[PDB]
Amino acid sequence: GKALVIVESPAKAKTINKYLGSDYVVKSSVGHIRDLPTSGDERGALVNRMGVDPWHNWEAHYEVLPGKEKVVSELKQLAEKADHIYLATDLDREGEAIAWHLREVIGGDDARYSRVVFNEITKNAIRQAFNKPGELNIDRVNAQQARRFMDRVVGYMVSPLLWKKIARGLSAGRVQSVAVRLVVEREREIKAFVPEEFWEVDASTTTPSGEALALQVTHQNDKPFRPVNKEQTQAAVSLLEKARYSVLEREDKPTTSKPGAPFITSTLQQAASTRLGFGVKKTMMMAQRLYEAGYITYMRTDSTNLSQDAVNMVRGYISDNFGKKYLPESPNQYASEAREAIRPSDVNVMAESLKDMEADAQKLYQLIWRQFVACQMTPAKYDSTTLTVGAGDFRLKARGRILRFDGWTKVMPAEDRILPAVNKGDALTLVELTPAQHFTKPPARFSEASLVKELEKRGIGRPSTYASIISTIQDRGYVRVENRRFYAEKMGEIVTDRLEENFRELMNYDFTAQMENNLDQVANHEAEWKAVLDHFFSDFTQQLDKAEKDPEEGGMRPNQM
DNA sequence: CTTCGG
Ligand SMILES: Cc1cn([C@H]2C[C@H](O)[C@@H](COP(=O)(O)O)O2)c(=O)[nH]c1=O
Repeated sequence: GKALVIVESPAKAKTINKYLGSDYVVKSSVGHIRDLPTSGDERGALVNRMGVDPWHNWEAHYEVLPGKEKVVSELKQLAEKADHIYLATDLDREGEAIAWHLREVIGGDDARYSRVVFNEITKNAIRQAFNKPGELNIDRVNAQQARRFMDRVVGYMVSPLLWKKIARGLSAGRVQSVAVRLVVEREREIKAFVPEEFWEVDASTTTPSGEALALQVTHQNDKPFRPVNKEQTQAAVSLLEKARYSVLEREDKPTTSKPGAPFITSTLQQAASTRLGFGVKKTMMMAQRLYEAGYITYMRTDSTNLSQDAVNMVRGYISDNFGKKYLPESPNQYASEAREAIRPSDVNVMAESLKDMEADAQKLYQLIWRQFVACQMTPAKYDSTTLTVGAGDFRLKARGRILRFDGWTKVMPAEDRILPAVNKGDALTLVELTPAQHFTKPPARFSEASLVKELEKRGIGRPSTYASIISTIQDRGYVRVENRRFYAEKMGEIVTDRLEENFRELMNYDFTAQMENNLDQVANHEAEWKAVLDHFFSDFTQQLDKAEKDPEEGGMRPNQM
């Protein structure tokens, strides 16, 4: 009697079947099978639409997804002819919930099911995973459901208020709204910024040997040099033109540069954006394909941990392919659960050898591979130099450095300012002085890169949710991406102001981050899901009830006049 | 009309 192994996608089914013997039949569910209604007397109508009942202790009406009836039948029919069912969904909470939905729709004794967990699809990982199969974790499922229901309530109860008060078709979302707020705030900072004039002066000189030495003026009378207009710069240039220049100090020190940690979801998104020009969506879609194909570890992670076997494999690669000088004494540890960073499943698999992956996916694999190999290599070593020069009442500086050992940079694609030899007390001959006018700059616009970064920093959102927050926002008319930077739209500003005014708690960054903590508490049996939802709902209805009132009574302002 | 996840 064979066993039934169920996964989310045909691609994952294919890969996992490579490592499962004849006693297993693998089948995919082709994505989610059940969720809240697709949605296509007033309270009753609302509950019907939501698919959840906040007033009746969160009773839910899960419905099989449009067009999934046939796979459910295929699955039930296959479930019959099996002696055990292994739920092999992805390792995160959403994956736990999908496994749960499968178990619920298929039915049977819970003892007929096992939940297997792995962070990559390789022979050895599948072996370990099936050698020690666990049970469905209901706390993690409930944490998912809690998130799901909260999101649903906000969306379906706040949005209709927006239709009445501002405009039809608008949306609000527990997360989407807070993300928009960040962009709107940045927009207003930029619009309010008043740039200030400041000047710099550089000096080109020659050493006693005749070599060029470029210096920057740093101090005048022992105070930082920063003239604010042309008059002041010219007065300074006048003095600098006549001064005698000499080297006050030469400071030589060895410096190093360290490789970064291996990627996690947020840093991968950032590096793929800045280095490859890939949008967050593209990146996550390709990462998922690489993972389901068995080439990298799971792509939703916030851990920088590396298994002992993974570290062994990469140190072996470094020793064989770069040499002893590139291998640290002991492995580099980057951590702080059984989770791991985003890394190649097999270090001897090169991006060029990837089967059935487009060029851009190979480029992402390369990005991941290089980061993983580099993170276990030695630091690059430099000989840095700082020269301090005196000229009458002025102080000037020049900094340089020469690479002495490439270390981890050897694995990066194949250039430092070098300073001439001079000794303390040497006279320098002035050749030219170049003043330059500059102005202060407003805060930088959010890039798709910096935004993810900001959400992480504030504890808002998670690896499973940093994804495609940046699509509707744009569809929706709230913010738009232009020339690789975000711009708030007026409707974004209009909605944000209204939400901040009447849904202060919901829009508050710290409260939003706290909710992620609350959900983790549920996942870890430190809180109960319906109680957590009860508290959320009590606070939410307080805001909503008030928001619905006339503005004269403190309700949300209409979008008009 | 709408949520987050796809
Ligand atoms: C979809 C989903 C996944 N995850 C991911 C991150 C972790 O790898 C894992 C959660 O582990 P945990 O349930 O023990 O906290 O699932 C969340 O934390 N929250 C979610 O809502």
